[PDB]
Order: sequence, then C-alpha cells, then structure tokens
Amino acid sequence: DINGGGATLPQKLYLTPDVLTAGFAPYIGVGSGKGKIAFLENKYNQFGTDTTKNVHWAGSDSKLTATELATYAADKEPGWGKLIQVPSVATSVAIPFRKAGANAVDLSVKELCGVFSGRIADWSGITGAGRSGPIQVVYRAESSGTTELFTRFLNAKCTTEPGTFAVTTTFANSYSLGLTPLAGAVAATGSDGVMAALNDTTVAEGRITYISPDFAAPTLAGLDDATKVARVGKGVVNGVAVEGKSPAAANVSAAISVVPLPAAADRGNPDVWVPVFGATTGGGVVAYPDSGYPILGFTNLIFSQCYANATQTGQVRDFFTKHYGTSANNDAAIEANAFVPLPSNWKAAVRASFLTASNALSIGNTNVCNGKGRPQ
Repeated sequence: DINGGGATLPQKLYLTPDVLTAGFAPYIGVGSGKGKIAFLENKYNQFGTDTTKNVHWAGSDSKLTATELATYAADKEPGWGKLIQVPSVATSVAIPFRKAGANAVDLSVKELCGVFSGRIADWSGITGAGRSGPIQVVYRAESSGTTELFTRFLNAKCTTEPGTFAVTTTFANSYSLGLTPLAGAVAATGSDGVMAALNDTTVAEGRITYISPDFAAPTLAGLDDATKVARVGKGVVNGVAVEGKSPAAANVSAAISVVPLPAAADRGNPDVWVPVFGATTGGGVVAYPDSGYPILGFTNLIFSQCYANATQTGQVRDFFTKHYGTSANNDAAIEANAFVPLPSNWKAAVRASFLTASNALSIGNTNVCNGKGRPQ
C-alpha cells in the first residue's frame, strides 16, 4: 500500500472516502511533528507498530525547516529523489470555547492575545460577551502544525503583552514567560483530544482552545454560532466599530485567493511552495489580512518525486491529478470539511512542476527517477 499520515488538522478530509485515490492506505493522524519524522526518516513507528511498512507521504501543517530539508537532501535524496512539499488546502484556525451565554463572543485580536498569554484570566475581560468567571486554556501537548499556524499569528500580532510568543510547534514553549501565567491550562493530544477536553462536561465551564475548523463544531453551520465558536477581529477601523468574523472557510477564502505563486525559477525549492503569513509582506511572507477572519494558513503534503515501485508511482500521480485537478477534483469534499480549496492558479502551478511529464521536477520523471525512489 501507499502509506501516509501526520497532521490531525486535515485528518477528517483525508479519511473521507475517495479523497485519497486507489492504492492509498487509510490516513493515520498523529500530529505534524510525527508526520515529518515518519516521512523524513522513513519511520513508520510514528504511525503504528507495524514497522515492516514504509512511509510514502505525510500531511503537515508545520513547514519543513532548513535543517530538515538539508538533512533529507544529503541523506535521502541521492537514492530516493527530491522531496516535494506542496499546499493541500488552506484553513482558518478556529477558537471554540465552552462557556454559556446568549451574547456573541467576539474577540478583538488584543483580547485573543490576552487570553492566550494569561493576561486575561476571566471571561469578564472580553467586551460584549456577557460572561464572567475563570477562563481555562486547552493547548496541544505535542509538536503540532495547528500550534505552528496559531503561534505564527500570535507572534505577528500579539505585540503589547508582557512577554512575546515565538513561532513553534510546541505551545508550552511559545510565550517568553512560559505557561506559568496561565492558571490550570490543560494539555491534550491531537485535534480529537483537544476537543474532548474542550467539551468535557465533568469539569467547570470556562475552557477555550485553538483548533482545526473541521473539529471546532459538529457541522459547518456550528462555526457561525458565536455562543460556542468565537468570532475574531472586533475593533475600530477608520473610526467605525467593526465586528469580527467566524472562522468559516468563506471568511478566509478571499485572502487566500490573492497569495502569489512562487517564482518559476525557485520551484525546485520545496521551501517556497508553502506560503506563511506574518505582520508584513516581505521575503515571501504574506501579511495577515486586515479583512475577513484573521487567523489562517496552509496545511501541506510531503511526497517523494520518485518511488521504486512503478504501480505506486502511477497511483501517486493519479492522486495529484485528482487533488490538483481543474475538474474531477476533491474541492466539494474540501469545502465539506471547512477548508478553502487551493486557487486555480495554485493547482495549475502544482500540476505544471509535479505532474507534467516533461518537467524535470515531475513525479516518476523517467530520466530523473530511473534507478531511484522510496521503497514500496
């Protein structure tokens, strides 16, 4: 089989029948930190106990680091071919919470920052939410791409807390003053473990977290219920009070539609294929949008260009042809899972490097892959 796994943020999408095409084993959600290790080191033990199996791909919403790419380039690429890192879909980062009240919870970004730094310890600190009592933060214990997508936002926008947030996959390491300021914060494993903590009715109300929008409510419409999933973006712009937005996909899709492609000359570098957001545009970073829902980013796929086995090569190509298809694609399933499909120019760019047979970067390229490729 073709074996993949990793990021839990898109796990429900990849588990949806026919999103992964023929030859693909069921996706194993274990966190982006472990998905990267499984792929980069060919360590199926990060996915399960049957270590006779080889790893063929991973889902990750944590970008490959300069060290990870350099190591794979030195150690693995000569035998197995270049790695490919490409965006899969775009996503918001949702902020669900368990705190009763009729009023809409609408976090300003300042309030968001204070909740997650521990500066704001009580729901009364949120204007307009009509709620009072202790807030208890739930966060991911393990190396998590959702934590990376979220702390990249905090690092960019939380600029007037006592401390500052570093970009990281481990939430406990992000804030410079540590988690100590946060009374009774609770760690949980995977997107499912986080929601189970958030929804645990055996404990006092007050919990809040950051999570995949596909896990933050039981249906798409639940993402618009501001008595359970926070709006984010409340503020005053040009003197006029403005309401924040829900984390519904429609509220981040416009900002995603204008993220520019990497330049043609750079497309052999897997680092340029995953856009990341920041305070300002510069150096391939895209500024976080001042309209729509503010916390967004990409979750990605990591594949090999070359597979030793010719059937797997073909099945990997057929997957790309669907997931990046102009038509006959996975876009309805992507929408159904609270994500934003890649813009058509992105899909076309991915096909043109990684599918088009004459391109030297393409999966299973005769000349480049001959004699090479990951084990079956």
